[PDB]
Amino acid sequence: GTFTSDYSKYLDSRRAQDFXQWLMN
Repeated sequence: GTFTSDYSKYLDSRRAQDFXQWLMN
């Protein structure tokens, strides 16, 4: 299956959001 690979992409998405949020604040 692709669960772990897809979860890694989700972790990238969280990091992108955390970076976004930090830049704004």
